[PDB]
Amino acid sequence: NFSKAMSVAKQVFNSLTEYIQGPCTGNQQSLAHSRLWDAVVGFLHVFAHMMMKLAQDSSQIELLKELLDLQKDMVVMLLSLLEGNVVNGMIARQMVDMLVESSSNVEMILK
Repeated sequence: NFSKAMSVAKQVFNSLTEYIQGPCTGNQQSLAHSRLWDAVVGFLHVFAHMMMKLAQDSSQIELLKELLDLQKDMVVMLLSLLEGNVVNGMIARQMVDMLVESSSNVEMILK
């Protein structure tokens, strides 16, 4: 079910991670001017509620472990967009808006 879907989702993030690693100015600017931010917000929203639900069931722990490493693949992609970051950078500022919009889900993630 979600096990095969999350496996594909990791590779989508890993490919996105690979494009910007070894800082490429063009690719970072292209991804900044893209619908990736809303795609992250939806994934963050899914990450928030599903972690709470999956933690209750002891037989569904294996799904949570696969879910957890998927979130690790996302944050690496976000940490790669900050390569070559400058003060008040466009890519940095656009990420701040994305965190603000999904601030409700992040609080549960930290919790």
